[PDB]
Amino acid sequence: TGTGLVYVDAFTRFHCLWDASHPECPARVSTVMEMLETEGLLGRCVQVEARAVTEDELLLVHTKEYVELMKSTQNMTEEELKTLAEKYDSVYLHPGFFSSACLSVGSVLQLVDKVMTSQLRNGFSINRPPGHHAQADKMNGFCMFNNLAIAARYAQKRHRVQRVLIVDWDVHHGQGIQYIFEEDPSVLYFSVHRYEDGSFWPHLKESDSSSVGSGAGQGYNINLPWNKVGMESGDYITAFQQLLLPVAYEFQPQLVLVAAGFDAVIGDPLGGMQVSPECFSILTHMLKGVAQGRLVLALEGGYNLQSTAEGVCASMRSLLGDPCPHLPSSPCESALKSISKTISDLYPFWKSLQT
Ligand SMILES: O=C(CCCCCCC(=O)Nc1ccc(I)cc1)NO
Ligand SMILES: [K+]
Ligand SMILES: [K+]
Ligand SMILES: [Zn+2]
Repeated sequence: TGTGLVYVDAFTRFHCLWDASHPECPARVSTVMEMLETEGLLGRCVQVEARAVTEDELLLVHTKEYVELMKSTQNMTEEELKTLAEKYDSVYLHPGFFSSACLSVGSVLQLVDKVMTSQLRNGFSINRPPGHHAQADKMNGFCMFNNLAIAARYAQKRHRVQRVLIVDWDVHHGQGIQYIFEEDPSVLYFSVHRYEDGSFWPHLKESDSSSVGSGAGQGYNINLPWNKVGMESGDYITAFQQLLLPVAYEFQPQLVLVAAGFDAVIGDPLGGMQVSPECFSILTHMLKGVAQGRLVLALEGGYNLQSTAEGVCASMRSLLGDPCPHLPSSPCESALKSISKTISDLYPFWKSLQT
């Protein structure tokens, strides 16, 4: 039918209590919604209710120990929240975090429901907190629960999906998603990210392309690390055309989930990349060719309010069926070196890569 959109004001109901300038702030999602409206895109979407994730849903990924400690966050004093946050890497807490995080997960599951039952063609959750760093028993990197990792397993259980592709074009490596599915050949994880031999957060050798998955998961984890700043649309277009999409068509997923971060867009104060927002119209378009176009995007990172709004808008135009834009740009030496090396590491597992 149409394109679903989930957003709730509860997504604005948590923020960093000890820094008023923390980049992961409520104005991220309200600026996206403002631009979607002024551009006429919001009204062309099917509005979809959010819902709170269930514990059984959360237990698809997270431990009962971690869920309960999380649920306890809504009744801790500030000091007890600040003290638990410091036990994690790059994470703040707030009395409303757990509630908004449950709705952040559920927003994705609502879209998976409507897309998997052909009620909608695709959808986009304008959610925070983000998720792709959250791990089975740990907060990490502004994330409490791993939205897409839960959605992937949820789709497999509730909708009898065999194979899920997760595409993570946020500028950071989604190491949480990697770890959850590291041994799992039914969930193919692809991440393109700033890396710089480990100097860029999260500073993990596991973010390099030599991490291809383990055991039965070998070949089903694909990292494309950038080792020079300033990458552009041509770097991402090349990556998608000759690496991800060949592997995707060969994998034949039944659902595609996008960790839709926009911190690689030019102007982001964190990602140090130069991607134009319209590039994501082209990347989104390519993904619509797989899995009968059953495609759900969920907001991850992106910290320039205007650049992230424009990146969401370009993605949305493609979800809605608008013509592909003209791009004023046209890969660098560092980017091609990265793509060759990732292809080399994944060569033995994918015929579509073999030339
Ligand atoms: O986008 C993301 C999550 C990004 C996590 C990055 C952690 C390091 C960092 O930049 N921390 C920071 C702390 C305070 C201020 I003020 C500005 C920045 N995942 O995709
Ligand atoms: K990524
Ligand atoms: K995997
Ligand atoms: Zn990010």
